[PDB]
Amino acid sequence: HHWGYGKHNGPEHWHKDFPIAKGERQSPVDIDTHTAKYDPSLKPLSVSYDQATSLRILNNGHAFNVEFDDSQDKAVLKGGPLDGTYRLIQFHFHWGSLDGQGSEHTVDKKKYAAELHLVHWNTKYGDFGKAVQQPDGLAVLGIFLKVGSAKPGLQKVVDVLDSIKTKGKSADFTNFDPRGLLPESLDYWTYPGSLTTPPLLECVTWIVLKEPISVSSEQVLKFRKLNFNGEGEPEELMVDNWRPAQPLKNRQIKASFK
Ligand SMILES: [N]S(=O)(=O)[N][C]C1234B567B89%10B%11%12%13B85%14B%1158B%12%11%15B%139%12B%1061B%12%112C5%153B%14874
Ligand SMILES: [Zn+2]
Repeated sequence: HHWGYGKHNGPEHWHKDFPIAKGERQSPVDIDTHTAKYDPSLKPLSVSYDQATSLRILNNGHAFNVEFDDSQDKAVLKGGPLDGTYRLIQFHFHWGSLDGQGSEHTVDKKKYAAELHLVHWNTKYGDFGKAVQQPDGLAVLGIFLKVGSAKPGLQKVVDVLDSIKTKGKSADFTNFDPRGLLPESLDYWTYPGSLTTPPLLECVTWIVLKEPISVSSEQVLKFRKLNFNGEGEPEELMVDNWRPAQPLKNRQIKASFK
C-alpha cells in the first residue's frame, strides 16, 4: 500500500507515513496576488541552462522525470531569493484529467492544466541526498501550463512518452534543451516550502513564474495516456497527480515585480 494519488493512498493519507505533511512550511500553496508583496531585496534571477546535459526519461509511477547530468556546474539557477548556486537535477510535471485542473500551486484559487517543476540542489551540500536534509537545500522553479497553442520545445518530450508508458520504464533522452520550456518573462513569486510529494521534506525555496507557457490540447492529451501501473497490470491512467494547496501558516509570498 504505497503512496499515490488515489482515494486510498492519496494526499489526505500521506501524513500517516510522513507526519511532516501537516508541517509548518508545506507546498504547494495558493498564491494570493493581492497579498503577495513586491520585495526590493530580491536580486535578479539567473537561469543558465545553455550547457544542460539531459540523460534519460523515466516513468516512476507518479510522473515522468527527465534527468540531467549534475556532476558539474552545467545547468544552474542562481539569484532571485537564492544564496549561492543550485544545479539542475531533473524536471517533471503535474497534470489533470481535464484542462481546468492539474497544477499544484494556484493563483487566486485558479488551477492551471499542469505545472512544470525544474528541481535544483544547492551545491554547498555536495549531493542531492544531503541537500534535501537542509532548509535551503533545493530550489524548484515552477511554471504553469495552460492549453492553447503548442509549445514546440515540449514536443520532443511528448513524442518519447510512448516508450515509457508504464511504471519503471525509462528511455535515453539526450540533448534535450530545457530552455525551450521557459516563458518570456522571469517575473516570479517566491516562498519557503516543501517537496509536494513524499517525503514532503521542508527543504525547498519555491520560485513560481507568473507567466504560464501554452501547450496544445494534443500535447497534454499525450501526458494523459501515461500509466501509473506497471507493464501487464490493469491500466490506471496517469492523471491528477497533483497535491492540493496546503495552509500558508507563518509565511509571506514575495513578488519579484510591481
Ligand atoms: N513535486 S516535487 O518536485 O516537490 N517532488 C518530486 C520529487 B521526485 B523524487 B526526488 B524526484 B526529486 B525528490 B523525490 B520526488 B521528490 C523530488 B523529484
Ligand atoms: Zn513536482
